[PDB]
Amino acid sequence: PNHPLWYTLCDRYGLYVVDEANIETHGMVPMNRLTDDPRWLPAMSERVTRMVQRDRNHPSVIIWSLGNESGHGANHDALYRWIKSVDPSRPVQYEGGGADTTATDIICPMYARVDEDQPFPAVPKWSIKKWLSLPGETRPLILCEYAHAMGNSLGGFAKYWQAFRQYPRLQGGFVWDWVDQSLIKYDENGNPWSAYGGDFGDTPNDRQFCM
Amino acid sequence: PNHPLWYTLCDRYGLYVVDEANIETHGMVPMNRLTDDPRWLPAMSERVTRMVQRDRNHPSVIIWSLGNESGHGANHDALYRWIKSVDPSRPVQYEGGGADTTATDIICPMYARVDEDQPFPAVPKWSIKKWLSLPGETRPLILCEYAHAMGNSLGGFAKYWQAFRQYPRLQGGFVWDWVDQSLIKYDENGNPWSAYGGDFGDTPNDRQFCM
Ligand code: NA
Ligand code: NA
Ligand code: NA
Ligand code: NA
Repeated sequence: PNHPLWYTLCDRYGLYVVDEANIETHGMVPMNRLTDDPRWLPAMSERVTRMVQRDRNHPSVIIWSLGNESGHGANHDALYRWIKSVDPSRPVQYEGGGADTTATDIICPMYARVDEDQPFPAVPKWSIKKWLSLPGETRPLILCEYAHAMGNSLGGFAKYWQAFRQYPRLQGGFVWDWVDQSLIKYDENGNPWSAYGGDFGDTPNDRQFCM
Repeated sequence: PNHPLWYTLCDRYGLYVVDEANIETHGMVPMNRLTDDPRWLPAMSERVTRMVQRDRNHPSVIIWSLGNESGHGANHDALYRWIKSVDPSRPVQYEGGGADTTATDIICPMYARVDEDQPFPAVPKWSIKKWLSLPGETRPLILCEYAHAMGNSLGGFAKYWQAFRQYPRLQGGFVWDWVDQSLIKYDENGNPWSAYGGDFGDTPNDRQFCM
């Protein structure tokens, strides 16, 4: 959840918002170790419920998200249902555990390609065009992350947009991402420079992957 | 319906068969003028019912077809239901009137392209990958005719097969067609040559479009 003013500005300027619970457990092995554990249900529930109680009157919020990269666990299913129960006015999405689980109203993969399948075990990233028409699948598809804009990038961006316009159920996506997470440091002359991972003696670190 | 020996041979050698009613009214304007007319229902029903009564014990016959190029009329809907009622063992298909009407269990277009839409009014030929995922659509797609093999042709055949293999619900199709409809004529010396439309004094005629 963002600083409270963000939503007011999105209401007044006009931007659709996905409001997202502060739950990410990416570093667990496997990813759902905590989110499938009922002992962590209370902590997770507060991060979802208190978000909804705070932000439910903002028109700019159109979709609730259960968080990010925390696999898929039974706690997600419980909290998916909690939101559906308390606020039927908004769809609920969540990408973890393969992007099309029972905890999401929207097929919302990250970096699924336009034409190319990536058949990873358990959590494949199907071509988005193919994903829509998998046996029994009916949901809309909106990428929670796509077109990774790291440095000299966005090659193939036009390919996504051509597909979005051709396929009714391909309803777009959210580019990753808006702004480089660089921080300002100062050299011996006092001149500013843009710093990334490692530049603060932080270790281990993932270098420029924050930009 | 074919010569009776054909089904026996397909049973024994092993070929899946679509058994098709002798109903085509292509030249009508519009194409469904007779097939939407209750006065033509009796003549139409016999072409369907007597086919079913004849061929229903052949294992090779796996799909019934209501005919070809006769638009979509209420008579198709009635006859579709008649088959479903008398023989639940086989799907019923029919391409007329847009290839995805209420008279077909299978989306069965002719000459729908792999990637390229052909948005004709009333009867569009969607990209086959797109067609599958149109809002609410769930059926399998098998082209009743594709890859028109007229003369020096079958360009882009590999594109179909790549798509058939990638998409579960794209289940193939039937090439148009097997054999040139050329006829033998003899020159002054009695030497045989291959004849087509118009070569018999027949007029009007459509020339080589039979090959
Ligand atoms: Na779209
Ligand atoms: Na990053
Ligand atoms: Na297939
Ligand atoms: Na022809």
